[PDB]
Parts: sequence; C-alpha cells; structure tokens
Amino acid sequence: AKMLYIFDLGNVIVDIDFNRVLGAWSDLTRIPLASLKKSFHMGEAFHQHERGEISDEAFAEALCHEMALPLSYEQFSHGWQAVFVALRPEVIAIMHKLREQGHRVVVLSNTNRLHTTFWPEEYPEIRDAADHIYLSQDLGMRKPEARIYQHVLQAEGFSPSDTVFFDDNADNIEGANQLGITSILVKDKTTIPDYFAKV
Amino acid sequence: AKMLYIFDLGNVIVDIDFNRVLGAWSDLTRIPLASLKKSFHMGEAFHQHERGEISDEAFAEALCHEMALPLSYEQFSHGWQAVFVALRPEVIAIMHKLREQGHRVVVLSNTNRLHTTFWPEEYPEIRDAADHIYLSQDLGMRKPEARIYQHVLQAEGFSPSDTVFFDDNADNIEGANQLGITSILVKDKTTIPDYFAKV
Ligand SMILES: O=P(O)(O)O[C@H]1O[C@H](CO)[C@@H](O)[C@H](O)[C@H]1O
Ligand SMILES: O=P(O)(O)O[C@H]1O[C@H](CO)[C@@H](O)[C@H](O)[C@H]1O
Ligand SMILES: [Mg+2]
Ligand SMILES: [Mg+2]
Repeated sequence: AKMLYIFDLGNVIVDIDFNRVLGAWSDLTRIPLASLKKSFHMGEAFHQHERGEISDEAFAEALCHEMALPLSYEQFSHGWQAVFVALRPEVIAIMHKLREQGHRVVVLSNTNRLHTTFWPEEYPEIRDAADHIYLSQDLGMRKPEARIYQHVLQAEGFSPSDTVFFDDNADNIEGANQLGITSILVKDKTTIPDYFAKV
Repeated sequence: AKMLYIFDLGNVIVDIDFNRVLGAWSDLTRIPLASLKKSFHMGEAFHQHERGEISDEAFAEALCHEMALPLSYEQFSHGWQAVFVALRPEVIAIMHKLREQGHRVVVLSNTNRLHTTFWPEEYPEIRDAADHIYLSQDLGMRKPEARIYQHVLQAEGFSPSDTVFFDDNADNIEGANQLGITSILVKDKTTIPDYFAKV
C-alpha cells in the first residue's frame, strides 16, 4: 500500500533564517537591523509574490517602500540571496528511504525565490530526495489554500487517506486537515524522526 | 596578566562552505557542480584578492576565466553571496568571556569578501565579540606571512609570549609559531572548547 508523503520545505527540510537577509540590508544601508526587523511584515506582497501574481521587481519594490530601503533591485536580490539555509540531513535520509520503499515523496513550498537567486528548492540534495517539487509560484496557488493540496492529490493520483503531510505552520495543517489529509504539525526537529521511528 | 587571543574566522568562529556558491553558479549556467568543483583552485588570484592587490572585478574575471563561467560581475557576486556560513556560538561565548576577564580578543582573517557582499566578518555577532577585526584586504597582507602577525602584535601592543592564536590551517600555525606565538591548530569544533575548559 503505497503512500503519498508531502513535506513542507522551510523549517521542515531546511532550517531557514531571514535575519541574515535583514543583516545584509542593514550593513549596506546602515539602517539598524532592529528597525528592519520591526518593519519586515508578511502581507499582501508576500501572498502575491508566493502565488506568482507580482514580479520579483514588484515584490522588491513593495518591501523596499514598506521598510524605507533605498536599494536597487540588484542590492535587494543580493541581500535576499544571503538568507541562512541549513539542510536537516535526517529528513533527507528519511525521504530517500521512503522512496526506496516505493512510497511517493513530494515537497510543497510557498516560495519567495527570485529569478536571480539560488533557493533551497533548487538545491541538488533536495531535488535528489523528492519525486516532485510543488512550488506556489509555479502553481499560482499557496498553502493553506484548499486548491493547492487538491492540485497535489490530483497530480500524484492519491486519495487524502493515502496522504501524509508535514508542515510547521498550523494554518497549513488545518487547510490540509479539512480535505481529510493526515497532517502532522512539525513542532521542532524531533517531530519527523519521532514519527518515522515510532511506527 | 592580560593576554592577546587571535582567532581565525573561517572554520574556527564560523563553519563556511563554498560548495553552496558553486551550486548557485551551477544552477545559473547549467555547468555541472562537479566540473566547477574540479576547476575551483586557490591560486594567485585568491592570494592577490585576499591582500587587496586586485579588484573584486579582476578577481571575478580570473575565476570566471579559469572555470569557464559565462557570468556577469553581478551574477558572480550573487553566487558568492550564497556561501554557507554558520556561527559556532560556543566560540562567540568564549570570546565574550575572555573580554569580560580583561583579555584582548581579535579576529584575523584572509578575506575574499566583495564590496557587494555581506560577509562573516561583518556579522554583528562577530563584531560584538571582538576588540578588533584584522582583515587581509585592509592590511595588504595575508596569513601565513610573518608581517601580518607582526602587524597585529604591534597594533595591539603584545609580545609573542603573551599571545595565543587559533587557526585551522597548518601553514598559518607554522607562520605564527616562527615568531614565538603560542599557536593552536584547530582540528575540529572540540579544539577551542577543550582548550578553555581544560585549564
Ligand atoms: O516557505 P515554505 O517552504 O512553505 O515554509 C516556510 O515558510 C516560512 C518562511 O520561510 C517559515 O517560517 C515556515 O515555518 C516554513 O514552513
Ligand atoms: O579565510 P580565513 O578566515 O582566514 O579562514 C578560512 O579560509 C578557508 C576558506 O574559507 C578555510 O577553509 C580555512 O579553513 C579557514 O580558516
Ligand atoms: Mg535559481
Ligand atoms: Mg559588506
């Protein structure tokens, strides 16, 4: 009985920290890091950029306006590229193992990649570990929208009861739950190893 | 009796991995990562760039020629910015502790930073933990040259016997040893904690 495993990317397959991006912008503009952190809000520009509805340049524009950043696109993108990203090799190992057992393994990420940046979903380690990588920007959809989960289920050909989904965001978990997907909130680095050790 | 502690940066205060840079360049140009790794040599351009003797653009030029990379400066710099860097918080903690004990704490790094990149020596965590950061590009000198160590000793006003130097590079250790500096090869993450626990 082959299963579909859907893994969140950010804070699930990788550790990711945007404080390094703000550090880069602070260093360039001399605007204190704390001031950048205070004005760094997830709002409409994020939701739209993630669904591919506004360009990288428009996304960069909106953030720079909101944060009073006097940056060119190149400077914005350079800072963005500095994002801290560390693989969780224990998760990669599980993904490889699930696949050699014949289970379907996919990634589902709301991505803010730019055309100018090398981003985690493009990392060979991650690309090697998954059958398919579903990205919000390619689909025109984002978690926690019902439609994104439905799109994955249809594309992969799995019913909700044959599907297991890991994500560290409660809204994302709720959105998948509503479709009857078995959804496990990732609380920390122990959640996924514990799940796959303990049965 | 106040001491001078000199800490290497790369692979001593931080973990650093240029494979992520090559990954970025590979992703952009489609040239296989392995081919980039094979042609990524530390040669004259590195030595010169580290001492500030050639520009960022000239450094980028030399590497792109050597590796057959069809990149603009911006693309080169963007890839370079992607370098993996993780703090070793245990080292930062020691640096803060040594200073509150009244000892002198400095960093000594052969840096390949670009004017366009946010680089580890600029990280507030590192800047907060050191009295001074000595960078090869600012000095026109590089480890393992006798002159760079001498410059630090003179600037800080410490004799070699009052100085302790940590670096993971054997040539760097040898170069400091020759001036009578107590020099500890950093073999791994345990070397520095062990040194400061065990007396
Ligand atoms: O962006 P993704 O891969 O959906 O997922 C990530 O987004 C946020 C920003 O990176 C993180 O804080 C979330 O915890 C994580 O799942
Ligand atoms: O460049 P730095 O800070 O002198 O030091 C670093 O240089 C190299 C490249 O990053 C590393 O492999 C060395 O191990 C490290 O000490
Ligand atoms: Mg890319
Ligand atoms: Mg800088």
